[PDB]
Amino acid sequence: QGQFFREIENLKEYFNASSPDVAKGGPLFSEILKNWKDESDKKIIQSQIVSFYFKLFENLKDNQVIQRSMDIIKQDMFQKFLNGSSEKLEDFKKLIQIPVDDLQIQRKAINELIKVMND
Amino acid sequence: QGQFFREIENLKEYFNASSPDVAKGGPLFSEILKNWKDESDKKIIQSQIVSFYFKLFENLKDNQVIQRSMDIIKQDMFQKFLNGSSEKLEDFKKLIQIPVDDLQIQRKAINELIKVMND
Repeated sequence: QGQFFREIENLKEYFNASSPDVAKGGPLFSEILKNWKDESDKKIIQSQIVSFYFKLFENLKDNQVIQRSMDIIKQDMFQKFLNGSSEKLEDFKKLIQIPVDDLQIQRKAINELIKVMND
Repeated sequence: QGQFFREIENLKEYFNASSPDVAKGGPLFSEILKNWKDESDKKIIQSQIVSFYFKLFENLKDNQVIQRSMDIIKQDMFQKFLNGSSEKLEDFKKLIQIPVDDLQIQRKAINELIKVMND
C-alpha cells in the first residue's frame, strides 16, 4: 500500500507556495539524492536527509496553515528511521541542535570503538 | 586490532586543558550514552552523535596545540560510521548545519517515502 497518499502529500503544494516554479532555481537535491542507495553498505545518509526533514517541520509552525500535517508526515518518518521500539523517541529531540556549554562535555570522546569492532 | 591511539587518544588529555580530574558535577555524559546500543535495531543516531563531534572539532581549530588533534581525531570517525565508499565525505560538507535560503529547497521532501519497502 502506498497509503497516506492523497490528502497530506496533497498539501506539499502548501510548502511549494503561491503557484508553480519547478523548484527551478537550482538543480539541487535532485542532484543530491541522485544514485544514493546504490549498493548494500548504505545506512548513513537516508537517516540524515531525514534529520533536516525533521528540523523542516519543526521549523514551520504555521499553526492552521499546514502545521498539523507536517506533524502528520514527520510522524511517519518514524517508520522511515526505525520505529521498532519506543526509545527511538528520546534521542532525536536530543538530536536537535545548539551545543551549549552544558552540552559540549566531550569527555566521552573516545567512545567510538564499539562499532566497527565486533568481528 | 586498533592501537594507533598512543599519541592520538593521548591528546584528549589536551582537550580537557588545565585540570581538575572529572570534567564536571555532571553525570551527563554518563547519563547520556549509557544504554543506547542495547538493541541492535537502531543504527541511525550513531551517525549524529559524531555529527556534534563534527560540530566540535570544526569549532575549535587550536593552532598546532589542539588543531592536529581535532584534525587527526576528526578524520578517523568517517571510518567508524562509514569508511565504505569515498563519496560520503562530500555528503558531510553539505551536512554543515546552516541551510541559508537558496539551500532549503524542500520541494523534494516528498520522495524518501521509498525506504517503505526496501524488502
